[PDB]
Amino acid sequence: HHHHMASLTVPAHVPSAAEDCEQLRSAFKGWGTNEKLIISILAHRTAAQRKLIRQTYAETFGEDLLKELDRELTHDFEKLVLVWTLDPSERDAHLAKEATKRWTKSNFVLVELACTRSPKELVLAREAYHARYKKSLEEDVAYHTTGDHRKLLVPLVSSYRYGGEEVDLRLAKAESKILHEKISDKAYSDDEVIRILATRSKAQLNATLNHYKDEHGEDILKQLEDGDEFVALLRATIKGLVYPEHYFVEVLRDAINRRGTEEDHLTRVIATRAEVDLKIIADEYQKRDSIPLGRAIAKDTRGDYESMLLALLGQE
Repeated sequence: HHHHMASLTVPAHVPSAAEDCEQLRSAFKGWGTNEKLIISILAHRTAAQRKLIRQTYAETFGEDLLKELDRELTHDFEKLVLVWTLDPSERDAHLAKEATKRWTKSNFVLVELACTRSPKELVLAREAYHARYKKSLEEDVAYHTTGDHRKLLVPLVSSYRYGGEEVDLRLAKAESKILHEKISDKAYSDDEVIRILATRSKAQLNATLNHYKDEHGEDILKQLEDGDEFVALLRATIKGLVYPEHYFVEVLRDAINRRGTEEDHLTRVIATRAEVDLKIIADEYQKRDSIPLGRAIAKDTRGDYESMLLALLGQE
C-alpha cells in the first residue's frame, strides 16, 4: 500500500503474484536487457507484494529471485533494485551491517537506522539481522565502535521506545534543562544527554525540544554546531528522531550535485523512504529551490539507475 506520505505508486489493478513472476521471469530470457519491465514491476509494488512475489518465484522456478537479479551489484542500478526489492527489514539489516565495516563505515547511517524508523520497524530489522547474520545489530555495533561513539550508538540501536503520542510536559520541562546544562558544560556525552536522547519516545523527545527552544531561546541544534564526530552524531540523532524530513533533505542535498553525485546515498534515501515518507521529503526539497527532486535527479543521473529512481520517487 502507498500512504499520504509515501511516494511509491502501485497499479489500481495489481497483477497476481504468479502474474508478476511469469513476466519478471520472462525478463531474463536470452537478452537480459528488459530493465523497463523489471523497473515497472518491482518499483510499483508494496513490500507484502514483493514478498509473495519472491516466494512464488522460488516455488514455481525453484530459483531465488534476488540471486537472479543481483548478478552485477557493482552498478548503481542493480544495487538499487536489490536494496529496494528487499523487505524494509532485510533492507535495514543490510544497511545496518554494511554501516559497521571498514570500507563502508558510517556511524551516521547507524543513527539514521535507529532514529528515523519507528520502534517496531527498528525491531523487525533487529529481527532480520538475527536471521541473516546470526548476530545482533547492537552486538555488531557494540563490537565495531568505541568510547563516546559506542556509548551513544548501542543504546540507540537497541532502544525500543514507546511509540504513542502522549507527552508529559512536566517531565519535558526538566529533561530540557538537563540537556541544556549538560550541553553548556561541554558534557556532550554525559549519561543524561545519552539517556534522554536514546530512551524517551519520539513524541516526548519533541515536547522536550520545543520547551527547550522557548525558554533557552535557540533550537537545541544551534548549540551543537561544530564539534567532533560525537557532536555531529548528536546533531544527527536529534534531527533523525525529531526532524526526519530536514534530515533526509539535507542528505539529498549533500548527495546531489551537478558534478559529483553520491549515488550510494541517493539510492539509500529514495529506496528506504519511498514507501514511508519520500513524497513529503520531495516537497521539502522543492521549497528550498523550487527545483523538483525529480529534476535534479534526472539531471545528475541516467540509464536504468535514473529511471528506477524516478519510478520509486512517485513520479515516473
